[PDB]
Amino acid sequence: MVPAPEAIRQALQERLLARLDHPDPLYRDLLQDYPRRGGKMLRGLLTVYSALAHGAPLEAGLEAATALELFQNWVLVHDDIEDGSEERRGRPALHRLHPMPLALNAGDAMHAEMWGLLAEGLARGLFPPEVLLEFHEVVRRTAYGQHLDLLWTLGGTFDLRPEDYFRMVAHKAAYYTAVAPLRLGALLAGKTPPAAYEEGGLRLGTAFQIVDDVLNLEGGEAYGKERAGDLYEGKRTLILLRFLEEAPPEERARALALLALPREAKPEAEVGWLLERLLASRALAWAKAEAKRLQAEGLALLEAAFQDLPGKEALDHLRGLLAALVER
Amino acid sequence: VPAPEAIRQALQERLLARLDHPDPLYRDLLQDYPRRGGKMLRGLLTVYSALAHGAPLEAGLEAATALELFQNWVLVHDDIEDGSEERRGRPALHRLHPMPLALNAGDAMHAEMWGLLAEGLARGLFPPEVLLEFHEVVRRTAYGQHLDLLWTLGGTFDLRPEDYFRMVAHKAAYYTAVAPLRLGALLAGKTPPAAYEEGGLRLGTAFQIVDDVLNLEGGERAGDLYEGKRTLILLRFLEEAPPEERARALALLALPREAKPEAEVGWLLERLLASRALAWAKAEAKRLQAEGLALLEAAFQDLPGKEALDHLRGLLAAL
Repeated sequence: MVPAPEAIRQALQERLLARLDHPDPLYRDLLQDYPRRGGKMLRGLLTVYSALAHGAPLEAGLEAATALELFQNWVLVHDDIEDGSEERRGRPALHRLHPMPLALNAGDAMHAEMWGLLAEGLARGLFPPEVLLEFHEVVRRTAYGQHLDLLWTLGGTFDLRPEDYFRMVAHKAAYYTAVAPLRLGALLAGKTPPAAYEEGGLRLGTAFQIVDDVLNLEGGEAYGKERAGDLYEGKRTLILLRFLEEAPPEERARALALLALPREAKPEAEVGWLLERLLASRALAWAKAEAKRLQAEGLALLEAAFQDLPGKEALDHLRGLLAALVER
Repeated sequence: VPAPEAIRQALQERLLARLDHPDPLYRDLLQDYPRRGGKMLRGLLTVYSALAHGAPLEAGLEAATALELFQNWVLVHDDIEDGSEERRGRPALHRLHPMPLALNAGDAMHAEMWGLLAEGLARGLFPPEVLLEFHEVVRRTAYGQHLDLLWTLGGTFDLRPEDYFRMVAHKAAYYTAVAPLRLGALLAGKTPPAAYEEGGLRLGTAFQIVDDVLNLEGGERAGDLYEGKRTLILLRFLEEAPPEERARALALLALPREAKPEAEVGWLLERLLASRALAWAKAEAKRLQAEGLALLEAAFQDLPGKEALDHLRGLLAAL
């Protein structure tokens, strides 16, 4: 049968760490630090079951998933430096445990290892050339999305149009999170992915991001950056956009004035005030409902295409994990 | 065989095209360092190496473009990492732009290097072995940079020659002198001999030592001193200097560039330019250069592209 999710998670973790092993203890420490913080590895699991559902070999699925999880990890090391995040999954960010230059460089080394794994998997016949082209698209789109995200925070004014936000998140997070796993599965099987994988996947991946943003404001276990990190960092989120659209004039102005200040200049009392307002706002409830609406739209767009997947047991798992993008 | 000028032109055009983008601001950010120009010596070495080995010119040009893309994103990140204020007369990318945007630009540039390689492989222009070599290029360079940053950022100066050699072999010698040779063979579907790494690392290292010797002798006066660069000369000096003189040098080196007297630096410069360490360093560079060339002779004499080999030998002799 198909492996259970925990067995896949354990395998991906072992493989990820093995790709980042190094004889220099400090260097190995740097490379493996973020992977060692653990996590559900949802993107990796989606990739493995997507591969199996399309009829591609388990080994090919595991290696492609290992590459995507390596991507997730180096992207977070650099994002934490770029975003000014202090924490990552319960521990200080890498550039707060070590000199920032060493963390920046470690991220580059990890990125190189992702491509090394891809070149090796291709040489062995597990990856068609198209898989490497897909990973190029993954890094290219993600980097451009991060560029748009950073530029928004640093601008003289703030574009609040939903369309601008959705374009950014589609590149920054939605594509690699939900579209790539689907496309990779088809590519590994020598199948041209249907256009619906990107259309439906972007909806699912955007819903995923909205949920991450909700979780960042709430007081649950901090799986990502520090709680309220989006407020300290001036990150655009759908919750913030909806709040600004509905808030009393005084509150809207106060939130926008806070947004214009760099992290260190944001008054602590004002960050606390905004966090309280957002958690109690109709905007938060609206964002949660919006994530579910987008999830539904994505499922609608993928249902017909999923009829063509031969690995039915794997497909059951894939549908379950796609649901987990929003329900967790 | 194309003239160096024609090759430099082609690489520059290909480099900018690989970094063009529909978003003008993003395009400008990615193309910035490339548009600052340069001799593109590593790219030239790669193209002539490809031709010397009998590889198709197009394969040599694309691989060299990838190596020059590597050089550019590495400089972007290096500048952030070491705090360099300027690059070729203008503010560094992370000075001109917010550092986060420059950091990300470097990642995007690195992504395009692999995109170029992946597309070349898909078209049948590159064998997978070429991508494995680029993986080695980034892997070694990053580890070398890790060592150099570790020492520099934390004020460590008591390093042995062995430490210097290990760091420079990884940080610079490999991608500068070894990769162009191995890539040439790989692009032609040939197995690179072990001499390419052994001889290439010696040449690439000799290259660095001579440059450091130049900054001290010829010509600001001795810029590597105000920066406290861990050169073989400075490390050898410290390895042998008497307690009092060693203490004085380290005291000066402990101070940031912006806070060290011209007189105190001039003092160190005087002792270095006339030290046995400087003489030893020069001899080491000459030894390594001669050994490196000798190791490569047999393989070179058997290469099919004689005209290209002429150019290759010439570039390696200069450096």
